[PDB]
Amino acid sequence: DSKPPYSYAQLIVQAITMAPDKQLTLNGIYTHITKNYPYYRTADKGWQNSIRHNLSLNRYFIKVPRSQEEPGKGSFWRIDPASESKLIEQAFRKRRPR
Amino acid sequence: DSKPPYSYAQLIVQAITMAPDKQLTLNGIYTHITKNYPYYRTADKGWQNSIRHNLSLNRYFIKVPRSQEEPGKGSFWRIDPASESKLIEQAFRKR
DNA sequence: TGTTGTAAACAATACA
DNA sequence: ATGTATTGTTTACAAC
Ligand SMILES: [Mg+2]
Ligand SMILES: [Mg+2]
Repeated sequence: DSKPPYSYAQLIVQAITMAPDKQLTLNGIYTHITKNYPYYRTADKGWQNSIRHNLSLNRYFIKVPRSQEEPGKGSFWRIDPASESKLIEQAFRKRRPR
Repeated sequence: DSKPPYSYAQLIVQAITMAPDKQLTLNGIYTHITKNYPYYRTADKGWQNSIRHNLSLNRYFIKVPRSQEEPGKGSFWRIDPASESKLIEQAFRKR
């Protein structure tokens, strides 16, 4: 299993919208990607740093506080509705080999 | 009065190097910092979590198992031998 | 030029 | 109160 032809943001977007209510925890994001693209092993922290970096930089990823009744670590991440259609449209557009 | 121009790793190097056996317990590290740099008050625990985090993170600081000089307050912390000299020279390099 | 990949510095927060 | 792991923000620079 090799490195998929997608950017980290595209992968985040793939994972986020593939979730029941379209929102995930950082953890959830790592799980989705590692499950559907084994290349990214949960033991390599490299790409994970990359995921976090993309969540913060890219302005279209919004953080959602955990309900007070379910106090876990880290919040929920979801696509900004404003650009959801844009991001989702190209989330699966494979890119030319890097 | 004002936040010193040093990282937490630097303050720690400062504090340990300053102790006699050249080693300190977290508590000792805290007290050294707020005594020399009043800005850090034992009231704001923000920087204190930082100190504990920096101790665990940095492969620069080694944890020494404590015997019984205190059956109620953690281990001792001293600087990595191979890098001690480098750190000492950098401990006060304002950044 | 504008975008994406990596690495890392540096904290905040959760929690064992 | 001690100590460690995760989660998040932000820079700097390389690769595309
Ligand atoms: Mg964001
Ligand atoms: Mg350590």
